[PDB]
Amino acid sequence: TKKSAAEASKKPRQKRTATKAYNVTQAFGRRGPEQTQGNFGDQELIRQGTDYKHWPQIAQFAPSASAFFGMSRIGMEVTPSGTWLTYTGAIKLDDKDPNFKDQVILLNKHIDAYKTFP
Amino acid sequence: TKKSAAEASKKPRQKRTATKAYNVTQAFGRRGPEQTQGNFGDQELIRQGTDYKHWPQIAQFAPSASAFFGMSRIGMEVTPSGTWLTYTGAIKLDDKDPNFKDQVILLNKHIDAYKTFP
Repeated sequence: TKKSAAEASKKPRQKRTATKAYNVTQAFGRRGPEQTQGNFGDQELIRQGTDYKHWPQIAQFAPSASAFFGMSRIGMEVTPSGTWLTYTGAIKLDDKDPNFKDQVILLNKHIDAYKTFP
Repeated sequence: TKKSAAEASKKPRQKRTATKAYNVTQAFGRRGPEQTQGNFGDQELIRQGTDYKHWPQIAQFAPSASAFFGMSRIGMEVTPSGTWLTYTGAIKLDDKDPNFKDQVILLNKHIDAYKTFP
């Protein structure tokens, strides 16, 4: 029953789950500055994906499918590469959560982390 | 065991699941043009949420938590309303899926649908 990395890659990109065996770079591409690239994750999170120590503390901010379509600004664009469903939005952190300060520190660690990789 | 609408509202906004009993407007606010508002869903999808006939065909495009953090451009902004985790990205439709044409029609039905509500 244990899935191979190849089996994990069969999922459409938006449904993939990164792990140590099939990591963020492998599932989602290198981190970088371009619009088409993801910018989130330090070297530890990139190499570990959902096996990362603080994954549950990151995932608490990810939207359910209902919320993704409920909260976001959704669009459609046709380009040479194909037809794309575009999305933007924002998620409010709970500054009454006693973990607020740690959540900010955690998110900041990963945002644009690639800029200081050795 | 059946959850009340009040119980559904206890979830953080990004984790809510809209249904007929706790619908898109109730969970996620009115549709509209502002940056802070969602723009997706016709009257049927708004009133039904995940009970909508074509929900599975919409949800196939929503990201897993790993993909949401892997694919998107993530940021943090502090405003008067609080601290926000910002996100943008795009999801490619599979133009080899025999359902492609129907997926485009479906998404277009819901994008900015509020503009033609009676």
